[PDB]
Amino acid sequence: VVRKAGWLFFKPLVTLQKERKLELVARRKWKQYWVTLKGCTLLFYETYSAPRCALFAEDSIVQSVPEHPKKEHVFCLSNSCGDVYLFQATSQTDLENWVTAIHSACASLFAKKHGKEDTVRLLKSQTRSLLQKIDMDSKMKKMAELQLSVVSDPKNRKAIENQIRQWEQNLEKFHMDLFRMRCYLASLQGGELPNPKSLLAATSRPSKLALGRLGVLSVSSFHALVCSRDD
Repeated sequence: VVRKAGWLFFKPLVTLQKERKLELVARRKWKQYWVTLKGCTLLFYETYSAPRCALFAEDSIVQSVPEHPKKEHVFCLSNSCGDVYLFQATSQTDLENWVTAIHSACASLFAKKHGKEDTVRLLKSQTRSLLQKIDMDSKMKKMAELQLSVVSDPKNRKAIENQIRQWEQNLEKFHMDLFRMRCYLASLQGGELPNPKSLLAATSRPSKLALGRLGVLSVSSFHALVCSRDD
């Protein structure tokens, strides 16, 4: 099934190079493409019948990029693979349709892959589930903390800190999925897209620096950084 199709400009921004090492990618240049969202895959064409290259976007996160320096109508996509790409729509409204279609397709595929029919219920579930799961590990971390900050025995001192660092990550994963869920939800119920600043607000100081050698701190990169940890 095809939901959208039109002219866009491409330029992959970040790829997960060998050994889970996100790379700023070979600084290529913007180049048009007749793109078509069929199901949950983005097929690219060079002329208005052979796909120059395809792109799967299951469980992806599309985010506008108006702060962009040079061009406008920029929008960045990040798939569940630590990858990041950039696009340019005809108009602000085109972008909004593009975003909405991409998200819609993921929200459908996701609801389907979860053997569920009503998506808005499934999505709405996730959020409430994820919030709970976040509150859970949120307390777990706060356990070891107001505990290891007691056992001054450099012996296990570090040993514990490896669980703190662990949960801190489980929490970043959780906030990410939660952010995505809300993105899908809005791209269906037509509400405004979840505030990104709110997600970045949960970036582990480590992950922050981590996403330092990858341009600047953005939701899209954070997403990449989280997928990179997935098996």
